[PDB]
Amino acid sequence: PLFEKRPKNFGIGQDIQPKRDLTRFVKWPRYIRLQRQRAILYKRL
RNA sequence: UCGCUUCUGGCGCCAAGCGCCCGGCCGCGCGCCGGCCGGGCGCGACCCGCUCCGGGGACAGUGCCAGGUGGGGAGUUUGAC
Ligand SMILES: [Mg+2]
Ligand SMILES: [Mg+2]
Repeated sequence: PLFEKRPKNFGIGQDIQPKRDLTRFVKWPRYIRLQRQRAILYKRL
């Protein structure tokens, strides 16, 4: 009777975006960057 | 094309709405059910993946030598009768 949906729109310019996983874009520290690049060189070279 | 917002000196969030399931405390007892109370993949809010996004790039640039220029600067000299 009173219970209603009232949804959101995660467009552009419209309502604020939610919290999703941002693991790929973190500013990782030094000891982590270094080893990952170290492994990649064993595939490039 | 794209996560869809252009007539106006407005508002916009914190866990949203719900949507499917698991659980506890009281009446049912067939308990993973009815009153108070919670978790959950996260459904909504698609998956997978090896460099944060772009721009350059085996040249710039750094080290050591070789040659030219170089009163900006340094040292000095600028006869005797
Ligand atoms: Mg001089
Ligand atoms: Mg002198």
